[PDB]
Amino acid sequence: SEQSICQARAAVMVYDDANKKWVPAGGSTGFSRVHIYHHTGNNTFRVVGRKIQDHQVVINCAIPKGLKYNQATQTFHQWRDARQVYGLNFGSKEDANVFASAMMHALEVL
Ligand SMILES: CC(=O)N[C@@H](Cc1ccccc1Cl)C(=O)N1CC[C@@H]2C=C[C@H]3CC[C@@H](C(=O)N4CC[C@@H]5C=C[C@H]6CC[C@@H](C(=O)O)N6C(=O)[C@H]54)N3C(=O)[C@H]21
Repeated sequence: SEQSICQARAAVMVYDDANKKWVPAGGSTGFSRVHIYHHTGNNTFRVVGRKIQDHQVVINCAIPKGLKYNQATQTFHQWRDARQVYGLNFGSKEDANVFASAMMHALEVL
């Protein structure tokens, strides 16, 4: 019942609080295809990203109502979760814009 509403090419990262540095999500360096999925049954949204080369899922995160999405630069956006900060380092400004527009839309309708 999940349907993709966008896809963007980005390096998915998480902030390692213990070592005070960004690290590749899933320990897997390289680019992912990152979607927002809309579950129409319960009007929920999630971020799901899979490595482009090997298809491993490296991020699967809820988008709750009120999520604060920080566009730090034209190609790096980030948001908080209880466990860690997530980051998307986009391949292009246009990838970043298409993803942010889909995120904005999800946040407006939640
Ligand atoms: C008030 C508050 O806690 N605010 C949070 C942000 C926030 C605000 C509102 C809602 C949600 C969130 Cl999430 C916060 O300040 N956080 C999130 C944790 C992040 C960590 C470190 C420092 C290092 C300085 C900055 C940083 O990360 N920045 C600069 C752009 C820069 C661009 C790309 C990424 C790519 C990986 C790394 C690099 O290239 O080496 N890198 C970067 O180096 C990237 N920052 C942050 O950004 C920090």
